[PDB]
Amino acid sequence: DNQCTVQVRLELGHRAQLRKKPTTEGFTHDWMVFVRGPEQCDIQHFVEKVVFWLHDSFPKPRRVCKEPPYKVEESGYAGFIMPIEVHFKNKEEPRKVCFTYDLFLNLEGNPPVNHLRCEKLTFNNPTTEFRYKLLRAGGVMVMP
Ligand SMILES: C[C@H]1CCCN1Cc1nc2ccc(NC(=O)c3ccc4c(cnn4C4CC4)c3)cc2[nH]1
Repeated sequence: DNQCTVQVRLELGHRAQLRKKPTTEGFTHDWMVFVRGPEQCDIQHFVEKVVFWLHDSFPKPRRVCKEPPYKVEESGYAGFIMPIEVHFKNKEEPRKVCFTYDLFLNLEGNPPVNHLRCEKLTFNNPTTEFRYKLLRAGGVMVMP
């Protein structure tokens, strides 16, 4: 009778391409990973920050974006599994969500990578304050 759910959508994705020639350091690939909303949505209303956990080999592997764009642009030798934490402007649980992102590169001779992973987040009975943020972001209220 006082229940609701608010669904919001996140898009995680990455692009990778084999450099025409490797960098001095022998980096073979450029890549970019991101978190975004669908078009006409503003996820910054409910996202405090996004944390991208790069392979321990990278300088400052804990890459924090506190405002859009939520992305990391890098060059590298190899794909890896990237924890991505999306922190919410929520005073209560859940305070964040963690994704395990498959940052895979294109093997020599394959076209560039351009992947998207769509994530629907369902908040059950958010606080008044957090519900407001989710809706401002373009979130959809479902009643029972
Ligand atoms: C454009 C600039 C901005 C700041 C730094 N950046 C250049 C840059 N510095 C870098 C420093 C390190 C790396 N490391 C990798 O690309 C990498 C290394 C080892 C990996 C994997 C996957 N698995 N494994 C282990 C062996 C099994 C990936 C890439 C770097 N790119």
